[PDB]
Amino acid sequence: SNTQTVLPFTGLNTPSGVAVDSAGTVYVTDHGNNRVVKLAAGSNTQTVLPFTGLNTPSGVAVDSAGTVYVTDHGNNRVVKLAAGSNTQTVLPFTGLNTPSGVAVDSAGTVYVTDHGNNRVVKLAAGSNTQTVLPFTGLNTPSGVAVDSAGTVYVTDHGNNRVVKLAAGSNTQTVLPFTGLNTPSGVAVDSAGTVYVTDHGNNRVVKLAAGSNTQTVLPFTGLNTPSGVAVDSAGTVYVTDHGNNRVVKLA
Amino acid sequence: TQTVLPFTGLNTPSGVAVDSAGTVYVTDHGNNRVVKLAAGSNTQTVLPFTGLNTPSGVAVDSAGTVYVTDHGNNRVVKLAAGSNTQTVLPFTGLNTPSGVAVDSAGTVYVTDHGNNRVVKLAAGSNTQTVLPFTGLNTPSGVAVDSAGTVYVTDHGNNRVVKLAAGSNTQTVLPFTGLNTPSGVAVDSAGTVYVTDHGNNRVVKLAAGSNTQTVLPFTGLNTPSGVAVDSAGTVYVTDHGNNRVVKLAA
Ligand SMILES: [Cu+2]
Ligand SMILES: [Cu+2]
Ligand SMILES: [Cu+2]
Ligand SMILES: [Cu+2]
Ligand SMILES: [Cu+2]
Ligand SMILES: [Cu+2]
Ligand SMILES: [K+]
Ligand SMILES: [K+]
Ligand SMILES: [K+]
Ligand SMILES: [K+]
Ligand SMILES: [K+]
Ligand SMILES: [K+]
Repeated sequence: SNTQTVLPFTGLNTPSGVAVDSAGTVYVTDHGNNRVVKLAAGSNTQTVLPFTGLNTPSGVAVDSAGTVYVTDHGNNRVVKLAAGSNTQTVLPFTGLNTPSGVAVDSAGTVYVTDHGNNRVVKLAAGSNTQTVLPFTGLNTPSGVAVDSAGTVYVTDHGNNRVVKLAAGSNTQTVLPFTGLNTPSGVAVDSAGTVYVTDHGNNRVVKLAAGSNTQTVLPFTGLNTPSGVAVDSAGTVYVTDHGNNRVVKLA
Repeated sequence: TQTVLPFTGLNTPSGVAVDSAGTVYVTDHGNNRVVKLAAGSNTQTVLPFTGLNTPSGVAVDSAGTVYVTDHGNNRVVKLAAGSNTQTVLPFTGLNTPSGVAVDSAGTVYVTDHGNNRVVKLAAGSNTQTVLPFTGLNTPSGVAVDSAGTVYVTDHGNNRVVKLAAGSNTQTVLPFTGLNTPSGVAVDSAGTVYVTDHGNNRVVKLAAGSNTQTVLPFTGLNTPSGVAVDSAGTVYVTDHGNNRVVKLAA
């Protein structure tokens, strides 16, 4: 499909991240409004999630159990909200400096890009101490994604590249993306396709698994894309920072 | 023709400033430090600032005193030129501040970006005052001219807003085609310079004029800050290229 639609979100001020669950519900972090809103599939009235004390929400992720994870830029913390609960929980991350992205794998492990510390940290389910991923040369990590094989994908803002790291591997590889200008967000589907928002180019590129030729998705009117998500049906959701809107493309 | 300044080891720089002596100050944001370069020099010096957390803004007054926006620590640090005396300005309730500026009277203006407001502190004062701006949306840059008029980049509204001294009625500068602007600077002749960050260009608007001009910059990649000296020379931080570019004007 080459025709995008604008999700009926209202009152958006600088959308920063986007996530989608199994039921099609789209979660969006509202940077300028210090809130996280969600919109059910087909619905037109968004609801505000019962988060408390948010300061510049930068990234969002949702697991299979409906738990919503949010990186709090202004508070240097990561909070989570279980399904049906109205009491958030601050994950026991430490030493965070401007958390920019969040991802959760099949085992419940939470991955967080540490913008100010040039590192990616992860926290196993129920663990109290974090571990640092063996990435090297990261310049301002901005986004993170993890596929079904445990491979972690990270957008290198300051290096205009996307690096990946297989599970249990200490050798990182640079994805064959071309012409990248300030990558901001990253997402990967169950088929291995990597989707990356190009902040400096106002475009969204994708790269199939094992491919060396990227493809620019036919999004229109993009102004500073900040986040990207992909659902079960392959629809790509993109937060339009400059336009205060969220678009989707089938 | 433009000139690249011999700065070394820059990592995602944000702010830029220049004093009367032509010394250029830049905020090395990715290195949590502020370095300066004297006019005609190629050896930079690191300012004695300490504990900076993701700093963004930088300004310099007549006496050479340097002000930096400690963005990650929600404060503004002052460094006197005479002694090594450092002082955290008594600002209150700051939330992710971005811009900083200072006028001839020593009043420091800081863009409280997270609160969509601009607050000022008089020289030697402990009580801050919120400027009567209305409808600011994620503002980034702030500047002040000789007459005390405060200029702010309404980054979320893609516009530049000014407010005269004593004025409580703001006016929108007739800029066109702005896309997520970041920095603002003001010269002696009342010319406002704005970094069109989303367009990789630097635009300017003379006093009273309603149409703008684009500065002949080349190879700009996501610019952040802008500064102007006495001779009209424009300095811009090529943030995406980790460099500071000078254009004689
Ligand atoms: Cu950058
Ligand atoms: Cu940074
Ligand atoms: Cu910040
Ligand atoms: Cu903001
Ligand atoms: Cu913006
Ligand atoms: Cu940008
Ligand atoms: K954003
Ligand atoms: K953000
Ligand atoms: K961020
Ligand atoms: K970021
Ligand atoms: K980014
Ligand atoms: K962005």
